[PDB]
Amino acid sequence: MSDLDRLASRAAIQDLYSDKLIAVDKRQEGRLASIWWDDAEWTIEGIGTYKGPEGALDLANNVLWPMFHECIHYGTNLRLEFVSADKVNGIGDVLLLGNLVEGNQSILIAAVFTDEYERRDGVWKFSKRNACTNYFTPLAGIHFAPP
Amino acid sequence: MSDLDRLASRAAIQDLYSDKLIAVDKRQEGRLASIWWDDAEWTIEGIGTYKGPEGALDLANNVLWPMFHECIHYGTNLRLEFVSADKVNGIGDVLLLGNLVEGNQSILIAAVFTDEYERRDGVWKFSKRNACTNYFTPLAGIHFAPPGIHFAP
Amino acid sequence: MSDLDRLASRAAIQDLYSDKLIAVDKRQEGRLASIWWDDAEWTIEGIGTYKGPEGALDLANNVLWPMFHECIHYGTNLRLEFVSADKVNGIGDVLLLGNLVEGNQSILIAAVFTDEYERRDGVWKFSKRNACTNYFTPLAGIHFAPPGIHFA
Repeated sequence: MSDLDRLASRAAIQDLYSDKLIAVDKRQEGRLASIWWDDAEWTIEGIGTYKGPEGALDLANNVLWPMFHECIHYGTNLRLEFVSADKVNGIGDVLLLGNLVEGNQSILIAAVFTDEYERRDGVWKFSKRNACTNYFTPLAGIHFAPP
Repeated sequence: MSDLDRLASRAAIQDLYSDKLIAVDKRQEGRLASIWWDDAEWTIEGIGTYKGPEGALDLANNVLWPMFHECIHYGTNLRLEFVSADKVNGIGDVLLLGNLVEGNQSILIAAVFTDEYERRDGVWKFSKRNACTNYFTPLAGIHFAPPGIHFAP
Repeated sequence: MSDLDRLASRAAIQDLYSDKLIAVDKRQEGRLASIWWDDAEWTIEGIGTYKGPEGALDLANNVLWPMFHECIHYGTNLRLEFVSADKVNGIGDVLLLGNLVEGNQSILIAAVFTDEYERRDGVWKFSKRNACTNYFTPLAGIHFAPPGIHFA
């Protein structure tokens, strides 16, 4: 049936969603580069729009990674609508915990992802991502640290 | 196979579970209403029990939305038990961060969902939801705010 | 195709992933024991390496349950790669919030799971779990409490 394809597609898209978060947190360039079409546009509001795997690597190396000593994104609430068998609009929520290099300050971030995915010759990648930051909160007098 | 049917039903119920949260957080009346049967029953301990889509809109508009400037629900750990092909029990955990209108106070809530889902005519919806809150914590000198409220005094 | 098999495998492993957490949080020995193979190795760096459904209970009853009044694990970002059709590797992230008995202290934990899963005779369980904790921080003027404790 076409349901098996749609379930295989959901699984694939949940992996792209997770990979993006994992790649950034664990600093894995290859993982990060592999999730984007060449013409894909990743936008972080307040930062800019970056195009394809190279753009993704630019943003990571030049902004995201220098910005944080370390961080963790917790991805939830991934909700897909299949426009067709081969294109999906996604929404998702993330909770980001980390330490800003600047001020060496523990923050909590809450952000919304507005995504588009596309299958091309049997393969799903991101076609678009917009990231909007709703909460950006320096945690008063707590500092995240290992045990 | 009822193996595909099981997988396909898990997906729709997952979508039910997320939709509820999104509709509350993004204040989407049409998504909120679409997920309940007429006889479905939504209870929040300490808040009350509401019935059907209209009950859901009633709670949202008159209690939830007025209570917070905004909030966000992070739903995780959805675990399903298929009672029958058209009946499932679910448990789930939620982390809620928000700002209460009363005192413009930032809160963290940890809550458990105890859910029942019902399939009528190929369509899954909530038959029941109980929301039980384990943590309810106003935050210290902490206030959740957009990134630009930084570099203000 | 056996996509269905891989899809069914993904679903069962996802339940394994969430059961470990639900069992510990809700304090459910029947759930906690049922998710491990008898040769399963569950390691939490900084603690120890326990084996099978029984060492899993040993870790629970004598270490983590006495350690917390209550806790909640939020598990996310579970990513799987299939090594064979019967064994898979997993990674996952977890956000743990809880009250330590020691000091009655509200804490936040951030941790990573490196997991292996094994299918024996049509049944998936944990072949192994590694838990590495990256943040483990007491939260200062904050105490996690039921909403009624807020009143007077």
